[PDB]
Amino acid sequence: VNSFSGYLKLTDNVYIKNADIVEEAKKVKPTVVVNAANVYLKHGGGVAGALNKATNNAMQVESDDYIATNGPLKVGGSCVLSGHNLAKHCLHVVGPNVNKGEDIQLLKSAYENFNQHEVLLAPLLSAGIFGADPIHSLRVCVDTVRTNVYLAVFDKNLYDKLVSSFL
Ligand SMILES: Fc1ccc2c(c1)[nH]c1ncnc(N3CCO[C@@H](c4nnn[nH]4)C3)c12
Repeated sequence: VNSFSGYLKLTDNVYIKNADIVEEAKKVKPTVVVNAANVYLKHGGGVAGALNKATNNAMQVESDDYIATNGPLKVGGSCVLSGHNLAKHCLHVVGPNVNKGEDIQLLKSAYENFNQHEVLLAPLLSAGIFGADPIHSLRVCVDTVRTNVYLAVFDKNLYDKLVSSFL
């Protein structure tokens, strides 16, 4: 038993809800919140900008120190950093950005990072300003992640289409 509330159960291990990940994170304090990161951990907009703003820019300060030491992530890769006031940990995961021409096949590799964590609150990778089809992203998530994933979908209209077209 865990503290996630109001989710619709899609499969044995995937759950979905219409929620603002920032507000869901502040209420659950999950062990892991996933950020839709870029390779530079520049958290300017989308989910990343919203998560970082919620931390009062502490996420960005920590991220800049990480990059200065380690260099950029790989597309499809991840790193674990602090969850600040939102979660124990933040798993920064880089899905391919279609608006940069990155291969969408890397979306499966991105979701594989979730399997290193027993339970996660997460957005749909490569959705939103990353330009991929959120329905494809949900399909890859379901077919790749084996651990327990609670997906937060900000847009109510999108969620309803996601739930309604799910196979
Ligand atoms: F201010 C915001 C902006 C975006 C989100 C937010 C608060 N909260 C969210 N909770 C879940 N999913 C989200 N998004 C929505 C747009 O499409 C995807 C994306 N994520 N990053 N770029 N695009 C996923 C958001």
